[PDB]
Amino acid sequence: VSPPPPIADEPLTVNTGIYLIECYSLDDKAETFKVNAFLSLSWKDRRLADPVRSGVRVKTYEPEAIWIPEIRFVNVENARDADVVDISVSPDGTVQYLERFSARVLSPLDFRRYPFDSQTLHIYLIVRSVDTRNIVLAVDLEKVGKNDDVFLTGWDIESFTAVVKPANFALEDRLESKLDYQLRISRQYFSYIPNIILPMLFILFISWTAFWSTSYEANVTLVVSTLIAHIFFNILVETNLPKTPYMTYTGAIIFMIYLFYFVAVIEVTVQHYLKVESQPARAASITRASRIAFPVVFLLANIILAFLFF
Amino acid sequence: VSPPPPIADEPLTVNTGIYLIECYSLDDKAETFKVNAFLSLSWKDRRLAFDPVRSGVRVKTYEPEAIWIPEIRFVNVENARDADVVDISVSPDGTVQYLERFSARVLSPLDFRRYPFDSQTLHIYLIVRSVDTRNIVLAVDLEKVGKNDDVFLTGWDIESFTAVVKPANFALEDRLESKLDYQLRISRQYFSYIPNIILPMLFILFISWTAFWSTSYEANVTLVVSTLIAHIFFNILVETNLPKTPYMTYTGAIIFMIYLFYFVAVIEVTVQHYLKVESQPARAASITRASRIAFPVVFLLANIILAFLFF
Amino acid sequence: VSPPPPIADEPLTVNTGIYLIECYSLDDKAETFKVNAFLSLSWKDRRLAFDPVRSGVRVKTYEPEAIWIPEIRFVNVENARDADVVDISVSPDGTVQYLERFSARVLSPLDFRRYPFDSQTLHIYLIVRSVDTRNIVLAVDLEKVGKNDDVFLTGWDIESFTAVVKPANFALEDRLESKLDYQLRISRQYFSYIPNIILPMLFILFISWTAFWSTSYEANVTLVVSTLIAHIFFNILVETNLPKTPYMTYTGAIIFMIYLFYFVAVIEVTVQHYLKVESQPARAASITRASRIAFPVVFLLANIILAFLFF
Amino acid sequence: VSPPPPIADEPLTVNTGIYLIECYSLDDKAETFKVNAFLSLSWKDRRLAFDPVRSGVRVKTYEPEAIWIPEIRFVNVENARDADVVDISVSPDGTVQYLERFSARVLSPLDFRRYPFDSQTLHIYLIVRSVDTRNIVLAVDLEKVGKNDDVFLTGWDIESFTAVVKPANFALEDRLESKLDYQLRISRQYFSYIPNIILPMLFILFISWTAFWSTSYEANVTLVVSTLIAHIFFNILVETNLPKTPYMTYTGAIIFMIYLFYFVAVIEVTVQHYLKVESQPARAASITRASRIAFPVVFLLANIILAFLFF
Amino acid sequence: VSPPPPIADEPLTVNTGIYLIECYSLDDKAETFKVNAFLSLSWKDRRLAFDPVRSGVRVKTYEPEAIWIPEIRFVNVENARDADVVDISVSPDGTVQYLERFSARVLSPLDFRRYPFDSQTLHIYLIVRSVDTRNIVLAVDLEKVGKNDDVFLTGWDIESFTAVVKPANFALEDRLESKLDYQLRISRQYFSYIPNIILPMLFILFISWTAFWSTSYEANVTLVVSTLIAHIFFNILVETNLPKTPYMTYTGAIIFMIYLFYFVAVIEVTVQHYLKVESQPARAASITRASRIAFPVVFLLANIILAFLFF
Ligand SMILES: [Cl-]
Ligand SMILES: [Cl-]
Ligand SMILES: [Cl-]
Ligand SMILES: [Cl-]
Ligand SMILES: [Cl-]
Ligand SMILES: [Cs+]
Ligand SMILES: [Cs+]
Ligand SMILES: [Cs+]
Ligand SMILES: [Cs+]
Ligand SMILES: [Cs+]
Ligand SMILES: [Cs+]
Ligand SMILES: [Cs+]
Ligand SMILES: [Cs+]
Ligand SMILES: [Cs+]
Ligand SMILES: [Cs+]
Ligand SMILES: [Cs+]
Ligand SMILES: [Cs+]
Ligand SMILES: [Cs+]
Ligand SMILES: [Cs+]
Ligand SMILES: [Cs+]
Ligand SMILES: [Cs+]
Ligand SMILES: [Cs+]
Ligand SMILES: [Cs+]
Ligand SMILES: [Cs+]
Ligand SMILES: [Cs+]
Ligand SMILES: [Cs+]
Ligand SMILES: [Cs+]
Ligand SMILES: [Cs+]
Ligand SMILES: [Cs+]
Ligand SMILES: [Cs+]
Ligand SMILES: [Cs+]
Ligand SMILES: [Cs+]
Repeated sequence: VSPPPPIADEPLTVNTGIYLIECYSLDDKAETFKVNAFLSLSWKDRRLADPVRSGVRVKTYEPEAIWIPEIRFVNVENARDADVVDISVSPDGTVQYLERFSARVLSPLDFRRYPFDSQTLHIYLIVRSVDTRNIVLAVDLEKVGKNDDVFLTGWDIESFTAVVKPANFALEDRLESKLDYQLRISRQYFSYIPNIILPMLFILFISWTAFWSTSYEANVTLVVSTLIAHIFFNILVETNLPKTPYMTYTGAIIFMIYLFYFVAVIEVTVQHYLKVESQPARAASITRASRIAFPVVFLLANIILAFLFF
Repeated sequence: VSPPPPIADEPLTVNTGIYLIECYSLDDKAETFKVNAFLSLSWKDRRLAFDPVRSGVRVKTYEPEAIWIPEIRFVNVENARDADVVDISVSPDGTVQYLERFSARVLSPLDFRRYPFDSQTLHIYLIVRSVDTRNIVLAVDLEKVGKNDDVFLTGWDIESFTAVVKPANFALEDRLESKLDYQLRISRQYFSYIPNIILPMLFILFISWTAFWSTSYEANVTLVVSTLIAHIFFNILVETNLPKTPYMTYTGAIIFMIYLFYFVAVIEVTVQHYLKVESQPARAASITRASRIAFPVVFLLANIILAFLFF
Repeated sequence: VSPPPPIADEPLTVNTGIYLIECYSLDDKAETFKVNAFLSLSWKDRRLAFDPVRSGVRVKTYEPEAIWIPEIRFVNVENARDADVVDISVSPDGTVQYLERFSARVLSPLDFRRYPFDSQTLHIYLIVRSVDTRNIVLAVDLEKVGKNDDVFLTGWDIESFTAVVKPANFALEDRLESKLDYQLRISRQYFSYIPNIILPMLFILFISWTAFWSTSYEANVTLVVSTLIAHIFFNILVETNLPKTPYMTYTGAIIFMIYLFYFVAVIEVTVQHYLKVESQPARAASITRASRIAFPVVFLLANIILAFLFF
Repeated sequence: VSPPPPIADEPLTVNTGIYLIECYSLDDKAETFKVNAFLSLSWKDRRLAFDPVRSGVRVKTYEPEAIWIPEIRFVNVENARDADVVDISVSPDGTVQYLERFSARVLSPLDFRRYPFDSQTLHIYLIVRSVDTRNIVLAVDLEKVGKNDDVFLTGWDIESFTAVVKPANFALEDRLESKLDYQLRISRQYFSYIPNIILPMLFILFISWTAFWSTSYEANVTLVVSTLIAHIFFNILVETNLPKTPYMTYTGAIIFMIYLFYFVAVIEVTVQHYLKVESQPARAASITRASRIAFPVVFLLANIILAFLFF
Repeated sequence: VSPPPPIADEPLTVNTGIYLIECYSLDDKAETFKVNAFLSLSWKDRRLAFDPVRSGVRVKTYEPEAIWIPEIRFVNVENARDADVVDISVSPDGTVQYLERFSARVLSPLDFRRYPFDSQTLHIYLIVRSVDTRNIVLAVDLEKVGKNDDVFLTGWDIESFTAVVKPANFALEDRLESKLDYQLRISRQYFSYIPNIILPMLFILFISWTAFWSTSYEANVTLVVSTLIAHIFFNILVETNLPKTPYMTYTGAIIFMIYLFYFVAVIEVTVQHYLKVESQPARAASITRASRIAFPVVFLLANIILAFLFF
């Protein structure tokens, strides 16, 4: 088989569509997601073109019987697992191809606002031109969509749209036609509140009870113990995320909280030192100031951080 | 090969059945389960009809390639099913009986609201897309729906395996699609959660309450802080066995509430020490004595409220 | 190809054998094990009879596609076996001798009641479904059932590999099925559990009992709470190596019971401090002295009771 | 099919090119990375030559099976590459232009000496074996070597993708082999190691040094021992992200050295308490005051020495 | 195709060779390693002989399907090898030279007795099953046994790759089997275990011994209990990198013994406090002073005894 010949000099237009059946396994660390979808293709092959004499409105072909464009995905781990569903030819020779495929897609994620982040996942469709003729891709919006039951655990699916204009470019001395299918998602931040955020705030506030205690030994226990629990939360959080060349919102708060523990240790030390030196009136002034300063600076620093990130 | 032609304008009815051989790997975090089953298909193909007398046979056995077979797929699968055709049998009137053994990884959402005292309805959705030649509709042959008695899903009790007899017929890309819903009802075996997570978590909490019979601030700080850290370990342990949910689970609610009890116990321990240092131990004693009753009482009532909201 | 025809009315007997080459990956949590073995099959197909004089050869070698081969499957597998045909030898009378080497991941439930001092009977179920033309039945050729001497299952001792000679013949989806049960008896190597989990867990418990020779409440709180936390770590460690069971395991029972000992030790430490503060140390001393004997004695008797209930 | 015959006695030159589409999964522990790329091949096959005029075609397309194609392999791969032929074009003189898209898991050793401030040269080795008919040699077509601008390797910066133009020709199993070295230069994005591991580890160390402004032995023991345990947690965390090396890494050196600082701080805390108990606090005060300067000073100088030895 | 016929009554000798290209993924817990290698085979097939002067061709290249090839398998593999035929060459006398490149996951038991100062002999067992026509025997062509210089197994030193030249010929299921043993000798790179596990574990133990220069019971309890917990973390860390063994490993022995030292140190700290409370500090002082010498001395001698028993 060979490509359909051009009537004039026009490129062959392959109309495309992707209909999402299943979305699963959005892996934050790997920056991948798995997809199960319908891929629809349409092009004119005049060699395949009478409905009156044939009495048949449509002809069904097997993939091997006809010429089919070599369509690939750019951002996949391995080539897609595809099963042809149907091939239908209209009297004028317009071919309608439908396959169901599954693929693991590589799509970078922006963790800057984590866990209050949104992402635009991409599925890039591509075709390489043949020596005989140039192949160009188009979007049939009537064949772009997603099943209502499509659920991505821990995310809300906003939209699935295609950028209608392909990116046509040369690659290894041939033309290449690339389409961008976009899946907009937003993270379900709910669970982060009772599981990570609030527990982390509770332990921090517990360290601040040391500002109402003169017992150095109890203070050391309060600040050091809670710091260790903060380290456990820091480790827990970093296990759910990849290493980023930037600060994430959570990372910033987690990092800042270390400074609060560090300054609380200095305060607890200074307080004890003065007490030992028979200067408790002064220690009392530092401790009383700390009772206001620590929560106030904590609130303002968080307002500043939320402002820089959102 | 082409589909059986319609005598009038009727849709072709494909009778289906699923017989479960194996159920394994119910992954809570992934919301998947693996299945090994028999898939049975039956439809009328008049072009295959024969006379028993003339042929000298009452049944005809074909190879899948020799005859037309409907393109049946599963909606909620990761990848297409691994299937091996077992038998194809044709009766004199052209009634085809197809049997395949398949294995598949199924995506089926789980409701964790009552975890670990939860029940689930797992779904296996069978689907067929119509052809230009004709419309294909699915039906359930109840005589061919079932499960082996030895089918066990580790950590779960299997209640029933039934099919919703009426298919969901709908248009998808200007073609009729016919969808059947096979339902596997399961209930979680909550037993092990009691000695492994629930009771240990209650023991450490009750141990933090011994601080209400102690005037030693340093010992109290050690009791409340140490047990809080152990509670954090249980919280982490629990969340590793579960996916992130946009709602509160029953266990999650109790785990979260217990933090409030630790937080208030720290305030009490602090207030008690502060008053002692201020030479007002009589007040401190009143707060501590009240706490001995208040903490277990509020804990019990809060748990009755939570169990009520969840069950 | 179609099945061999019956001389009279008898079912077709397919003689089977499994020879284990490798055993690996016994996964306790998954209740699976991987197997690499020879599967031997033998049946008479008179349509393959030949004259050694005419054909030159005394035994014919065939390709699987060239002749009729029974559709033999495993019941308790995750996916269909990975099989490679080693030989298909046909003798003059038409007796087929089929040999394949296969690898498969087998689902076989495990009884954890006596863990880590448990023994198991793993099963490999061979099955054949009957056809319309004729009924197929399985048999065991004991001469072709065995295992390589080098077969080792990491962390287990292999006792025996035998087959239940009588197949289980039954109806399934309006056809006959013939099922054979191959049994691999194994016993767990409990050795490593002693220095890694059991003894460390006993040492920390005995360390908490040193609080019965101390009047220091703050040190006692540190002794009992610290060791309890270490016990939680061991509890977590143990539960990671096991699936969730609707019953108590031997280890689980001991681990759970040890929490009660920590809980009562905290009460004792609290009661002792309370009396000391109330200026009644003579009483506190009587409780502490009694605890020095009571704790180890009750621990020993409770363990004798548990070992008795479990073994 | 057989190799193109030599006009004289020359070896057959196969021109190669690799164009990277995707780079992912650089696994430090495994010392592997996954690659998705275009592999281009070019050679002259006189037997396929044609006249453009009498043919009416300027180029001729063939299926891989129709013509002779060199058996090109990768040396440093886990399994053979997953390849799909994209195009095979033949020009009038019989110059074949082959293009495939492949994916492979590549084994490439990493030097962790300067971790996490390290750079690496990943290798993709292309190989061809000679035939008895003729010697097959590889060449680099620089015009066909490159990478997509969107190529991102999570946690790394990609510097360059170049090929060593001169192949390494050598004998292997009595046939000559022609090997090309494609090099991907990368540098680690060390950013995240600063707020996640480096700074937290420094904070806990500095917190242990507050024991030099405390006379309370019990508080000092708590400060030094608690922070040491947190340092152990960071040590464990770091070693989980790395393979076992027969050398010291930069991070490993700092982590190891910090243990010595904790060990000496414990000795100081012990010596201080011992003297205090012996009624010699003046002395203990001299040791403690010296320690306040000595510990940070020795820490700074030791780090300058280490950075010097490693960079 | 059928096997080459015997000139007299001789078995067919298949000469073998394995050339290692890649060694990776030595998994201690699984007792497996992955291999990528060349497998070379050579046998005489007279039915393929040709005249060198008449033919003009010195060697004839065949496709695997065109000629008879012996069914060579690996005994100790998880699944069948992934193999790609590289070349098939026939010399005038009919000597066949076969070459394939394969990849396989090999099961090979490991002896952990001296871990992490252990050495291993990994095995790759090559096997052939005889045919009815004739017996097939394996031989080693030492000229075709080897390994690439760049072959690196992360965390190990590769010593040698040799083959036991004499095959193990035996009957299995009424046919002869010919087995060859290819041995890869490796020694563990113990370096990293010193700064990561050994030294940190010794530091915490020595820190527990500072309690012998302290009269503070509460500080002593904190020193001994805290370091014991850190020792538990190292015990857990070590056991995660190892499978469960029915014997003691060298590291396991030291780790286990260190628990006894912690246990006795707790007894000493308890006895010391008890005597102090009983107003007998002169005695407590004698026990504490003795402990300062006894603990390090008994530790050193016990380690000399253990090293002696293990090495
Ligand atoms: Cl693709
Ligand atoms: Cl499917
Ligand atoms: Cl099977
Ligand atoms: Cl390759
Ligand atoms: Cl093999
Ligand atoms: Cs085609
Ligand atoms: Cs594929
Ligand atoms: Cs496919
Ligand atoms: Cs829809
Ligand atoms: Cs068909
Ligand atoms: Cs499949
Ligand atoms: Cs299949
Ligand atoms: Cs039924
Ligand atoms: Cs049943
Ligand atoms: Cs239609
Ligand atoms: Cs303490
Ligand atoms: Cs067959
Ligand atoms: Cs299979
Ligand atoms: Cs196979
Ligand atoms: Cs036997
Ligand atoms: Cs045997
Ligand atoms: Cs070819
Ligand atoms: Cs491949
Ligand atoms: Cs392929
Ligand atoms: Cs380039
Ligand atoms: Cs580019
Ligand atoms: Cs040669
Ligand atoms: Cs062959
Ligand atoms: Cs294979
Ligand atoms: Cs292969
Ligand atoms: Cs030789
Ligand atoms: Cs070599």
